[PDB]
Amino acid sequence: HWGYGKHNGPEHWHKDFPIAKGERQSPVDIDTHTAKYDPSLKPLSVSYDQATSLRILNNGHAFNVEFDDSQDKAVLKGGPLDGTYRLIQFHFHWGSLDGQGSEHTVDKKKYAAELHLVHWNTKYGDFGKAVQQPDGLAVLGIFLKVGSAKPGLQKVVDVLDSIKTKGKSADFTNFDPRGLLPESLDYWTYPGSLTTPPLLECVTWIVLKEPISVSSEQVLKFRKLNFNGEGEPEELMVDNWRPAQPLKNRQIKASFK
Ligand SMILES: [Zn+2]
Repeated sequence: HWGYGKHNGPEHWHKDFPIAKGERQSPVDIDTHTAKYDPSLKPLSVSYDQATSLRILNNGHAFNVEFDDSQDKAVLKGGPLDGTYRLIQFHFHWGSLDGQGSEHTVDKKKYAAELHLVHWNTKYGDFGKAVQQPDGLAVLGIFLKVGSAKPGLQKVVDVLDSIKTKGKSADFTNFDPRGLLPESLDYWTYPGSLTTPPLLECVTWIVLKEPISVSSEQVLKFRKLNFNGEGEPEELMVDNWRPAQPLKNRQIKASFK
């Protein structure tokens, strides 16, 4: 029922999800001037060598690559985090044009897309319990700009036709998510929310400073997807991003000087 349409869009979500107007909503604009370096931030640790992708699916607002999270096969640690966070899925938000698509912005600068690697705190036993907690989730956010191709993206791009419409999934094994990372893991962090309903405020955001480059051909394959189910009138899956939300009380910290 909720979506990115003129009618069911971000501006109207509060109607069914009144936390949309809460104090810790994501995304936010990252003002480099006010976001200060914190030398007590530790570096990111990502152990992804045993990462086990299972499937890719079109859920009608994006596509999710899903991972076996029954063990610490693919985990995020350090940075601002206490304890171990298991990767459950990743997905993207993107725009209709290159000049937009990101959810977070940097001094109002919008990127072409934003990749989210979603992890959940093993303190709580499973994802379902984790989302009910303020320290429940860590999402690694990675900006996309258009330019050079991303080799490690191509495995994903190359299946997208097989899941064009809402409802469709396909097997997707032996995908390595290290292949979606940039060279520097310098980051900004701040407490926030899910950017889609139910918009729970359960996320330590970790937004990487260095964008990854992707090819024109790569982003266009994204834009070929459909929100609609098979048979319906075609609405292309584009502009599946939420605009910057009020920062309110919160401080954004930088891992770098
Ligand atoms: Zn997301």
